[PDB]
Amino acid sequence: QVQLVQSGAEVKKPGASVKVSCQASGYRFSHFTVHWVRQAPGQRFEWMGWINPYNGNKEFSAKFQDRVTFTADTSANTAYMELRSLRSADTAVYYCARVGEWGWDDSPYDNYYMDVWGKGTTVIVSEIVLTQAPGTLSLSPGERATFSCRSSHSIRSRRVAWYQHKPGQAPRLVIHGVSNRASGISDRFSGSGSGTDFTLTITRVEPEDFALYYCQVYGASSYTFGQGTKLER
Repeated sequence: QVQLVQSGAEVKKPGASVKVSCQASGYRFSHFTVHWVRQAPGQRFEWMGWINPYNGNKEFSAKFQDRVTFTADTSANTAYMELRSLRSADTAVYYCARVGEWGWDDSPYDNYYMDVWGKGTTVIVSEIVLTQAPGTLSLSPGERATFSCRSSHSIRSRRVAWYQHKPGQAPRLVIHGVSNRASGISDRFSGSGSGTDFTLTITRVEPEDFALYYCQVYGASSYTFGQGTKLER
């Protein structure tokens, strides 16, 4: 099945640059745009940009356009990301993520959620807002869990997605398009909402469910994540 395998962690001095590779297997590499996303210690996930290997289109976050270069090598099934002039605030885990498969009713960009993540590569160097609640949420297997996400703008387009993260492993997509449960995701999970307030719900909690949960608004040129809700046992 679909898999994105990244290069190894690195230690870098200030001034250096770092090149992270991302090799795809289990599908046709050039038929899916790849996002690049990072997370600095105790910060929100932060989108850097995407590349579409089919036609060479690139989209860049303004925070990173000066310092980053995306490339692709379709013979090698590999996507690359290079960041120059590293500084302290560049310590982070860097992820690649493939967009979703096109939906039979989709509008332009309805599939640009992060559908499959690589495990991430750690690099150590020597305007919509989403707010989630509660910050933490303690429960025993069996109970109902309810996650909230409030947007500052109305998300008329219904491009809200929810991700599950157990640090070390790759984030998994749980819900995209507000209410669509992603493949292989249990019946226990469902999302909902509109305009400004969205919710992820788990009817009965299994032990495999304890992790962090992030909501996201996605689109063509902007992606923002909530700060995350911790589901501890």
